Amino acid sequence: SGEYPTVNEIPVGEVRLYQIADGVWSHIATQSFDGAVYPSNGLIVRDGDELLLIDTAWGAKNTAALLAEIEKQIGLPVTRAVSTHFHDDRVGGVDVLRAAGVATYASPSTRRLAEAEGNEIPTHSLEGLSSSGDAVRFGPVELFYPGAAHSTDNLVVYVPSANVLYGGCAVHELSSTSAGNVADADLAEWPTSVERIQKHYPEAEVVIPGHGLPGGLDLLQHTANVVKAHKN
Ligand SMILES: C[C@@H](c1cccc2c(-c3ccc(CS(C)(=O)=O)c(F)c3)c(C(=O)O)[nH]c12)N1C[C@H](CCCN)OC1=O
Ligand SMILES: [Zn+2]
Ligand SMILES: [Zn+2]
Repeated sequence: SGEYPTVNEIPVGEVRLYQIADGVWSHIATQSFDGAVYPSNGLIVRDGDELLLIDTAWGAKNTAALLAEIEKQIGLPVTRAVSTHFHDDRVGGVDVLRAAGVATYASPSTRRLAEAEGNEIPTHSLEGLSSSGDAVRFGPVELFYPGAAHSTDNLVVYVPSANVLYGGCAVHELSSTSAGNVADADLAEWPTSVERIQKHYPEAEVVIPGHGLPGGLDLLQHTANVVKAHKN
């Protein structure tokens, strides 16, 4: 009923949307992984009379439920999707999207890592993002490659009309006590990558992590802090 929906509040298989700003929503779903349940976020950005999707809802059935929830709550077609790194919480559901008419995109680095890992593979490659600090426009957002952090391929997304910074899994929520799933992370480079984000998007008003609650710019410094302590 209005607060940001939380892990214990969403059954696995249901999706909820949360209005972030005019024409910007997050999507929230839950999934089981190695015997524990986790929430995860994505983004929806209005693109005239179409929608741009950032990240799947972590699985095929969750992503089908996402499309149904978008049609119920918004009623505009999802035409393009971008996955911000290669893990299942970002690409799991790409096959569902591709069968629902959605053109799926990711960097070549993400596509290679997804293919090598056995994860679902976005169709189209996003060039122009291979060097840290690179930025490209994609509909109503800017895509930014900050450098290696949670993964070597992680992208962040900025919505300039609303000053919304979607950090994806390179950014953690304020309540976090460690750096999440660090399997593919570069803990040494992560603070430098976060510093690049801070320098590039100083006017961000909302910061959305890959998992958990949105907040303000403090999420970036908090992320650096929990990562530095995890490495140590
Ligand atoms: C699918 C993904 C994956 C699965 C399960 C959990 C997560 C978490 C995660 C964990 C804890 C917290 C709370 S907290 C900040 O307080 O610790 C959190 F917010 C997020 C993340 C993430 O941190 O983004 N991602 C996960 N996977 C799988 C892949 C490894 C595959 C190797 N066989 O790597 C990866 O990330
Ligand atoms: Zn990940
Ligand atoms: Zn993640």
